Amino acid sequence: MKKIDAIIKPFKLDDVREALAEVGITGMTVTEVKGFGRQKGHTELYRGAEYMVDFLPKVKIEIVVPDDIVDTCVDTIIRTAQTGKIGDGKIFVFDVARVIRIRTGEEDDAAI
Amino acid sequence: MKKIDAIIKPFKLDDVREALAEVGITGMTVTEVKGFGRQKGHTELYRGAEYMVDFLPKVKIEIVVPDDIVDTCVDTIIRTAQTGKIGDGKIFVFDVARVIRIRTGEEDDAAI
Amino acid sequence: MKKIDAIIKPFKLDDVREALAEVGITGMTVTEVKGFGRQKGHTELYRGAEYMVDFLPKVKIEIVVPDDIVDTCVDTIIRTAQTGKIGDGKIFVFDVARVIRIRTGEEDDAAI
Repeated sequence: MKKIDAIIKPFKLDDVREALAEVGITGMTVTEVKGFGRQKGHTELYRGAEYMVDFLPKVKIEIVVPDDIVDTCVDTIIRTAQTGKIGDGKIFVFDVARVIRIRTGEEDDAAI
Repeated sequence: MKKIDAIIKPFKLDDVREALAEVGITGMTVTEVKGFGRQKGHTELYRGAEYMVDFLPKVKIEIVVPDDIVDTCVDTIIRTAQTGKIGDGKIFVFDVARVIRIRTGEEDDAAI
Repeated sequence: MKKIDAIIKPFKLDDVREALAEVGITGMTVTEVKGFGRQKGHTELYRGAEYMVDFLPKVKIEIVVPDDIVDTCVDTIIRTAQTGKIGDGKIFVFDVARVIRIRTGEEDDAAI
């Protein structure tokens, strides 16, 4: 299994959530984060500001999934979250060593 | 060392926080997230809704710990956070490559 | 590439954000978390409390970066976020398997 961390623009969330619902995905956790850098009209991180803020609110999605379906998920996320403009974000895939369902105390083969 | 990411039901947090306090754990960070899918009365993710929301607020706990004690922590979390009902969540263990204490600039053996 | 997760004291954020801006870093996501344990005047996690809270609000920064520059980032973070007091936090570096830019559907060599 692999973990996917996609930090997308907050308004794509539904289109993405729905698209993954179609590809057989169940279970998703969304974190609201502060995005820094890579924004329209700007070409500077930090910037100082004083009265202005330097962040663009973002949405981080997290999902662990089998290796086989990894490419469907990334291919689908890129499809539903991409605008072709600055600020689209990235997808990072990490390797999970173990995954246990709390309700049963039962583990999943982290190698599938 | 290994990292444990448990997304539990928000009301189990204390029972878990306390139980890990007993097993020698120090240091924990809690993130409040939006949980999607696997909920009572529902059998659909996304769902559309319109006026209804589709998420159940969750609590994500994060802790890095030695390999030896990994199983005590998961065994303890399952014990304190499990309700035997739908929505209990999962525990994911990841491998940490490096861990540095900011205060000293001192590193820990990430292989213990 | 490697992922850096630094949970610092919330007031160091700017000094850190700026320092990384100088070292060539672009892109950062900040999550506001609840920090548990390791606090001045306290020597107990959980504590029970009743009317008191047991957490200290923290700031989690996340950045994926090339392997070569990993040590500049950790060395810089320790420099800008360290107070030499209790509660400074840690930096954890994880290995990223894949990183895709959503806007182009283009991947980066996760091995650099």
